[PDB]
Amino acid sequence: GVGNASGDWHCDSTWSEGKVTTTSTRTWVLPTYNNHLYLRLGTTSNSNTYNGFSTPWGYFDFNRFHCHFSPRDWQRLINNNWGLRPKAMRVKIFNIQVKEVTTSNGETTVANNLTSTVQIFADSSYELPYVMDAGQEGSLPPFPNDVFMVPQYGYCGIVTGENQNQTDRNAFYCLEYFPSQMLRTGNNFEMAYNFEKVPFHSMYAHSQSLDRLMNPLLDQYLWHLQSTTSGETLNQGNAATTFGKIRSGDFAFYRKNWLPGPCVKQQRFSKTASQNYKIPASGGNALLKYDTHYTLNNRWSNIAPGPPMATAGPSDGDFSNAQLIFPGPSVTGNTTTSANNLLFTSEEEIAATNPRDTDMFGQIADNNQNATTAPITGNVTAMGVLPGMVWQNRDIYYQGPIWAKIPHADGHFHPSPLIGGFGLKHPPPQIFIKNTPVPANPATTFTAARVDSFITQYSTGQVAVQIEWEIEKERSKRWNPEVQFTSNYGNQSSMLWAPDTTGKYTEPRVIGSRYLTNHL
Amino acid sequence: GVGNASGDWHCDSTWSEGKVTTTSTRTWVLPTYNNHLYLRLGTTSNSNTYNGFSTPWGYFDFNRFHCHFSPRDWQRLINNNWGLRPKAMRVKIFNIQVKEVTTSNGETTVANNLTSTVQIFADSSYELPYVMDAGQEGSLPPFPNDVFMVPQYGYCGIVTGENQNQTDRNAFYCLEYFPSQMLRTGNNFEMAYNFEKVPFHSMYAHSQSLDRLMNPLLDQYLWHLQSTTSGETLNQGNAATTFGKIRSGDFAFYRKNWLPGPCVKQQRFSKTASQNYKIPASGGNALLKYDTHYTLNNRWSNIAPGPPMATAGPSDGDFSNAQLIFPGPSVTGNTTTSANNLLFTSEEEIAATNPRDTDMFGQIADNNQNATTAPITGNVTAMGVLPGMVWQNRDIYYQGPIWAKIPHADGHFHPSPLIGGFGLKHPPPQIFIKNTPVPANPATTFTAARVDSFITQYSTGQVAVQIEWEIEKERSKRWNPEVQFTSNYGNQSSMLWAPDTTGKYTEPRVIGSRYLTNHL
Amino acid sequence: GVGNASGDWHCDSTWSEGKVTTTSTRTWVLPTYNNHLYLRLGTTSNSNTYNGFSTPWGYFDFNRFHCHFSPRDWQRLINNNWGLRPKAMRVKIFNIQVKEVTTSNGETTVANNLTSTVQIFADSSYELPYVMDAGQEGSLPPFPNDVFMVPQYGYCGIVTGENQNQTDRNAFYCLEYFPSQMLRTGNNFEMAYNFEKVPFHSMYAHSQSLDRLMNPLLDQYLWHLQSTTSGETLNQGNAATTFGKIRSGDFAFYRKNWLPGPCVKQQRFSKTASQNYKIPASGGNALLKYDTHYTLNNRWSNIAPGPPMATAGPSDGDFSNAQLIFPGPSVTGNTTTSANNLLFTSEEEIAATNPRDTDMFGQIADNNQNATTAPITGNVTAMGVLPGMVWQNRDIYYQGPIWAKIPHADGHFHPSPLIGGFGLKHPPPQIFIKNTPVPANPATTFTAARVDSFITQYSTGQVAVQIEWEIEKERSKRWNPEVQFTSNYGNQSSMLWAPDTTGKYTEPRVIGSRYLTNHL
Ligand SMILES: Nc1ncnc2c1ncn2[C@H]1C[C@H](O)[C@@H](COP(=O)(O)O)O1
Ligand SMILES: Nc1ncnc2c1ncn2[C@H]1C[C@H](O)[C@@H](COP(=O)(O)O)O1
Ligand SMILES: Nc1ncnc2c1ncn2[C@H]1C[C@H](O)[C@@H](COP(=O)(O)O)O1
Repeated sequence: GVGNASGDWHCDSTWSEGKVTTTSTRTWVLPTYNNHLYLRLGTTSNSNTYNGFSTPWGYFDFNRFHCHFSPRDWQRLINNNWGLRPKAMRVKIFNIQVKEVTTSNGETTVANNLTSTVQIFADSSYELPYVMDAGQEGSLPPFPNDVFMVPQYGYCGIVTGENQNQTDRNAFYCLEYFPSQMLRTGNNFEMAYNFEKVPFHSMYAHSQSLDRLMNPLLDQYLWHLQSTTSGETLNQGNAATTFGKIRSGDFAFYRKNWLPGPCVKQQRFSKTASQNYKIPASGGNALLKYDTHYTLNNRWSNIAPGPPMATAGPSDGDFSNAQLIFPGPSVTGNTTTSANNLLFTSEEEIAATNPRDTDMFGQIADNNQNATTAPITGNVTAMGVLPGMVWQNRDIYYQGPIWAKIPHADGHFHPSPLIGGFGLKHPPPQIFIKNTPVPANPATTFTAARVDSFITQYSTGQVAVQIEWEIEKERSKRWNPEVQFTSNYGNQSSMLWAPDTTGKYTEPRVIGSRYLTNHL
Repeated sequence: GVGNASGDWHCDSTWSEGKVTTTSTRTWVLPTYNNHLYLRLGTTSNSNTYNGFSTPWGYFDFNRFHCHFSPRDWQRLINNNWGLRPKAMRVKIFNIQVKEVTTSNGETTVANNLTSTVQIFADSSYELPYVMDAGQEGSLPPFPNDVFMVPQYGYCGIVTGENQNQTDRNAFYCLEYFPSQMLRTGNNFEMAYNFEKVPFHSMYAHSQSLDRLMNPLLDQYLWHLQSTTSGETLNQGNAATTFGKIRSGDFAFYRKNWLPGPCVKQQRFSKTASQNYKIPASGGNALLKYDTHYTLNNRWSNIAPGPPMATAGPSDGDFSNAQLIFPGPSVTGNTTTSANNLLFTSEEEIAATNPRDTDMFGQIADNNQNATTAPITGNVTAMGVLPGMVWQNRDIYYQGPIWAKIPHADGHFHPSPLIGGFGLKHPPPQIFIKNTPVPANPATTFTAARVDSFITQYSTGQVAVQIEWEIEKERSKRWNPEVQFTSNYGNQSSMLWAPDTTGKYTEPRVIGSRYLTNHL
Repeated sequence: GVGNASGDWHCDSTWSEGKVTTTSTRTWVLPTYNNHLYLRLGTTSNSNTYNGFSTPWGYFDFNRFHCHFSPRDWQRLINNNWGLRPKAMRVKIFNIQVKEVTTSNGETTVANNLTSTVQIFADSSYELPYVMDAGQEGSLPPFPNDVFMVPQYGYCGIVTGENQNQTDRNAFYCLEYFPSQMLRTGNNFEMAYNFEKVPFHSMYAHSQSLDRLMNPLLDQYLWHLQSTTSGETLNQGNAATTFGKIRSGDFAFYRKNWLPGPCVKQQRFSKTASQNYKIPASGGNALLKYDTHYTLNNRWSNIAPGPPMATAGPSDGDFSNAQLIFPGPSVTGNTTTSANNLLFTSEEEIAATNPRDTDMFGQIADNNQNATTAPITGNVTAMGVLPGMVWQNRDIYYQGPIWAKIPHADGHFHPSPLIGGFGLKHPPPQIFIKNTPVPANPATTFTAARVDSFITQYSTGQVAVQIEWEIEKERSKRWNPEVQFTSNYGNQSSMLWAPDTTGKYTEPRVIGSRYLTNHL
């Protein structure tokens, strides 16, 4: 009925010995996009050209972690458990209120239209292109008491060449072609979903460095050739070759059982403006050209933080493109001069297992040495996976995405979003929503032309998302106290992680999940 | 209730090994026609005069194919099955929203009137004159997200003579005389119907030409007279008559078992303006007079695309009145100079079985030859059906009508709408709808005169139509790959068969159903 | 509920071998009469004075035939059956919509007031004075798609003398003193009733003339005196009286078994202005005085079409007050000069059984003849019923009333409304309706005076009436084809019995029910 609420606002976290369940609700506003029509989209810009469509529909996105975890909760989670992975989810939209706007002259009036319908469907079948997954605004806001605007749905189409235009292959997906539920106030929508078994994300830092796992005290039983000649001078000395049983201490020489990492090199820049070479953002030598990129169908796509690699700590004066950058509290606009106002994610913790972003993978003999010809070593920058390699994935972040859909392709290797998160073949479905059109008074004599005059409307209501996370406690045997993340903030005039006098809420730092320790 | 939606918007196609089921929904607007009154109609113009009535009611029409098939679906259908025929249908109207308009000065305001009634009835009994069937706008729009205006219902009355006026025979049908359902928001209407067994429409092209079905290798065992005299000169030669056993190769002479087609000749025009003789559109020699027409009760009615016949291909520079013409994307107004902006349907495929539109049926001896008198052949233009004739019907088109009602008459022959489609004795019933009147404030003292002051209202809601089609797969034994319809469009700036940047949607080409092949 | 319709609009006729059932619906508007108060009424004009009251209530009246029969139906009925008589009825009012009017300056605004009540009761008990019965507007309109205004209820009180004033006897009936149902939107009202057995109305014309029913071939066996004297001259001749056996041919002399009619003479006027004597409408010799009237309690009441009698055919140049006059299509105002614009009912058919309106009943010997004194015949103008009389009742008319209530009196004779129709002791009850009052904002301090400030309101909804008629087929043995009523209208520019270009609907002719024939 019109008079009855169709759902209660509950946001909660319930913790278990084995599983924690998060639940949060938010209020949303839904405009009328593109005055009700699908629009072709395309621009051709050389290293950017793209093509696609913009839709009258909007969608709900809960892909950021902070959507379901209050800071404290995130804390609880990461200081206590080694791994976590999502198990099941369920969503419900309710208290739909459709508003109609009179828009008188000078003043715009708004009043409820009780008999109006907003339509929601979610598609399981994954027939619509998935977009919820990468790098984008629209997720519910972290702070509960913040109303948000449902994002408009638009999708990309395959672009052939450096020039944007469409081939027969390009396709059009029309949301109205799908069956969807129609609601009015007093109507509600609900759906459930079960995640697929997925590797627990590792929420620990290695307490051992891969290269040396051996017993410091003993020495291998293998021998290596130590020197072709005597002395410490490169090209002089007595001819004889000498072999020696690998002894305790010459660890760098120990034959090991594993190779540390897959790797792609990244350019490095210094946070101090002064240190960098001059590089423009446009023109023949715009930065893009010098930053590690992957050429695809004639178009440079700059590699996103790439195959997981070690990166300078957050405080460090140098930073690489490999690390993710978050706004930070103080920044006002879209652009800023000093990087002291930004937040940098860093994977120092990964260093124990795999190569550094700005440094190389290693160096290989790139030549066959000989008495008359000197040995030459080649610098290796790109290294595909090799038998016996072991690496760590990029960590997840409080404000980082949670899942991402694994491309529907013949081949994929070690799916783990590179931006961080769990790779799913069938990820939480995008739930679409749109305000049904309505018509302005219409002409008395019939005209075939499609109607174009519509009443102005917008809707609002609350959505509630609940996720059941499966986690695993630590159970370590380490004796010395671990590192844990605790605020440690100095005396503050207006406390952190809280709304302020203005009433504004902003997240102070970016937070990872690897504080606990574990050995290899 | 007011608060609950009364139906969900589902548009879908579900495909089966034997039957495909289409389902689509749309939103509609219903004005108030003729300020609530039935109006007599008639004009007397000489080759057009007509008489009838216009009604306050409106009706739903789903007679165009594209109403139920998305382009892709239509594709799927035609590249795979030989025949198709509709089996059953069901419709439902819901989410009725009645609006009332304040119409203040300068600004017109619109607000919901919750307690208002719109009335729908559909008549099975076919007591009202059927009109849904021919050549007319009003069908639901092809693209789902397009709102449409319900068509106003008006019907024609029998006109006697070249002058319009009415005889006692003329009749008046008043929609209020039928019982109909009354709805308010929260009320819905639904109905079902079952098509009658009907010949599967042929969705194939003949891979054999009727005239020669015989075995190329052998020769008949019959003899024909080949020549009355010797030489190759028409009136000279040796007297003797010669007979010869019909041999392989003289196929044109083979006695056959069947005659190719029923036929009516059509004038032909050239797409190149220059080629045609000059012909006005008005006056004593307006085109109408020269285009093949059938005289009925003193009135020329120009024959619609006539008895199925072969027609020039679409690209051809010449076109006949026999072919159907569709607007085409680019055309702006009601009229255009160059036919390059139009779309032409063509029945080249039919050529294998029956005569060409612009050419004749054949030529008959129109005389008894004799040694002193030469033989004369008559050109045959009109040919009624003869025993042993076999012909193909006009193809259906993606945007062509689907069914048409078979006239209630003593005699009909080979009912197949000539415009294309399935001929039904009892076709899907016309569903009528109208907004119930309401009254402006009315005078305090009683007056017999019928009330004439009404509140201004219009309504809107969605209708959903579902049709269950019975189809039959091909099962051919042809070895070489068939022709199939695939887009083949060149690189396009704004892809075809899709909305564009303006947001406009228009169909690129007219599409038939005969791409698959089959032998006679 | 507010959102649900409370009844469907069905108008229908279903025909049976023995009984036809009519059903029709209409939409109505109900004002607020007399600003909510009963008002005394009286004027004293000499031959008109009257006294009574006007009520805030309104009533539904379905007393005209055309309310339930579409022309065609009426046709079907009368060309096929000899008699008809109503059997049962049932009514229902629904979709009540109460409107409230804002009445701003210059512009009057109207909006729904959902919580408002309109009250309906029908009284069986016949405690309220019946008025539905005679000669009055307010019946539902014939054409279905015509909205009508509910009539205001007012009743007459007994007037003593030529002067209007009231005696103790005069009574006041207050509708609020009766229990009535209260409705709001979503509420509906319904009631049923059963007619009482009543003589089938005769829908036939006599094919025999009363005066001669005897066998033309034979001659009575009685003798009458033919002549007192010889010759053909009135006062001369031979004395002897002569008697003669009544022979075949001297039919006027045959002693018969029955007397033809009850009768009252009527003045006759000629449709041609020229023929009449000059007579004013006012003053000492206003027409009224010369037109046959019945003096009651000192007041002339002009006799309504009187005791059934024969009347000139409709086309005839002379017409009498005995015939009923209907407006006719073309007439614009309340008054007209030429009677060619009117419609006249006529009872030529009755002539076979009873006397003519303008002519006399017969002539009686008004004296005792004697040899010295001549015989004198008296002209008889008024003739009460005599043993052995047989007469026909006035016919019913398509637009004539159906029933009328038989006065509650000690004595009534051969009840048959004189205006035509069925006489019932307990006729279909008057159904009363009124919009409940509502109050304008009222003063903060209490005042005993009855409230007088009310919000302005009016209501509307549909009423549906169903009547079950019992009819009896003809079953005649007449050989020659009967007369039947068929349109026979000439070619018309705008067909008859139908709405026109203006959209106006008007009935062309008045139609009776006696087309079929039957013998005495
Ligand atoms: N996040 C995520 N989603 C899906 N699949 C993943 C993910 N991370 C690793 N993998 C895959 C990569 C290999 O297919 C497999 C190896 O199992 P392992 O047990 O890791 O040796 O696990
Ligand atoms: N579209 C359509 N509707 C109704 N009747 C049709 C149609 N097409 C052909 N026919 C009729 C014409 C003949 O009555 C009959 C011959 O059956 P046949 O099997 O074709 O030899 O089929
Ligand atoms: N219309 C109507 N209503 C009520 N009573 C009527 C009517 N017409 C005639 N009568 C009465 C008059 C006598 O009381 C009775 C004679 O029955 P009969 O069978 O006619 O000889 O029928």
